[PDB]
Amino acid sequence: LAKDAWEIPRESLRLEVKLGGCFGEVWMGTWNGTTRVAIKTLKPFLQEAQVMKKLRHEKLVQLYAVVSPIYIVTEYMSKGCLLDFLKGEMGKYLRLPQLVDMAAQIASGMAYVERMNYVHRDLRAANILVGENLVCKVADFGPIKWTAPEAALYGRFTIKSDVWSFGILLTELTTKGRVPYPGMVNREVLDQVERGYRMPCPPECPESLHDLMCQCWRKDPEERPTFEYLQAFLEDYFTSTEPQYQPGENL
Ligand SMILES: */C=C\C(=O)Nc1ccc2ncnc(Nc3ccccc3)c2c1
Repeated sequence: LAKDAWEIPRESLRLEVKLGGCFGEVWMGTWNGTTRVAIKTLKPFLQEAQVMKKLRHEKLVQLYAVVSPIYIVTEYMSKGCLLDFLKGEMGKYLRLPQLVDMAAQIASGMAYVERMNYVHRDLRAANILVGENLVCKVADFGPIKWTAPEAALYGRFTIKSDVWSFGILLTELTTKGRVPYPGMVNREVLDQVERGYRMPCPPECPESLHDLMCQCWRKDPEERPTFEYLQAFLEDYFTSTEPQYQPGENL
């Protein structure tokens, strides 16, 4: 087999609560008595896994250990997935300031991914974890509504198709987690997007933010901005772009 230094014995990990699981499971845990961990199990050819292993940033959930059945052990994110957090109870309270911040953190995790010349491929709220203090981190590196046309169609996945998903995740954030392209089914979305349709400005969301969404959704992957542009524009949002923002009923 020839394991690397990420490998531990199955006996080192103590599984406790179940937390969520179609293709496997997700548990809270304790690692050799001292350390709280999450544990992602798989249903019974890796690396692939060389991606979780080589990436290390503050806004990406940190791998701790892997096993061989196959287990993936990681830092524990206490608030679960962003999709659930947003449509749960602490969703009627989120306003644009908190939401753009959560958006700024994911852009930064993804800016790292970009400097490293990697691609995520399934960026969306279901794959962002939330911890204490509204910290967000990108997870689950390894459906078409989040996917850029050129990649749903021609397998052409790139950092720039990730940008596109980012823009879809922006509609998730600003709708408190609604499925995008509401009332449309996968085929209508593919057919309508190919023809130039784009989700309109979400209720109460500023135009300049919807405009960021539209940049993210350009037909030519190249004219989509970087995650580094995204990260910077989002962090500075309330001084440089909406200095006169005021809270409304929902945002
Ligand atoms: C959006 C669904 C989902 O994934 N929910 C979820 C709830 C609570 C969790 N706690 C801890 N970890 C995870 N997920 C996870 C995914 C990959 C690696 C580590 C943890 C979740 C997920």
